[PDB]
Amino acid sequence: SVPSQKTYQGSYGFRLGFLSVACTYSPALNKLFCQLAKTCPVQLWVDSTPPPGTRVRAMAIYKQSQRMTEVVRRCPHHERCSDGLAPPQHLIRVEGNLRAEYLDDRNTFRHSVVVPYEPPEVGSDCTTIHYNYMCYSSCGMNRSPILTIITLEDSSGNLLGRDSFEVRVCACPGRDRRTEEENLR
Ligand SMILES: [Zn+2]
Repeated sequence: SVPSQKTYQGSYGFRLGFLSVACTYSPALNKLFCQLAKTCPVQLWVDSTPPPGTRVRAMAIYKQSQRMTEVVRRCPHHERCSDGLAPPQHLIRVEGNLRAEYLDDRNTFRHSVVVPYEPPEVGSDCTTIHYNYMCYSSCGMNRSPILTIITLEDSSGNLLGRDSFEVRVCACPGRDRRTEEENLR
């Protein structure tokens, strides 16, 4: 199957926000450009606070239809060359959270990383999660574009909200964003 990428704000009005260049986001392209393994601040915005027990899942899928059923995973080189938490095959890691769970779906084999949902930090109207992408889009992904899908879920895994963004993991994020944006224009 293929995970849904349908945007769904849900009952809590859930949606994402985003902040050399380590990571840069293009609203026009709904695309995040980032360097390998670097900190990617992704913001969780809600109109109402979900209850304790709410979880936040991040999963990558291929954007292109001809590769949608394939599991996005690290290339062999990058799986070999770690915090001891993220499985070496997982593309997406969470940085700075002592409660990240790395999961593999029993039937689809897809990877995901989940952390407990936490209300906004002081001085902020959103909750920020720091993600790291462990393989380049060019490796493997081999130039195929991917989407990161973030889902807000209850403790049993039921959907509460969904949002998503394209991601390109690359050596020069700032330059590649300009290139793709100028091309859009
Ligand atoms: Zn790689």
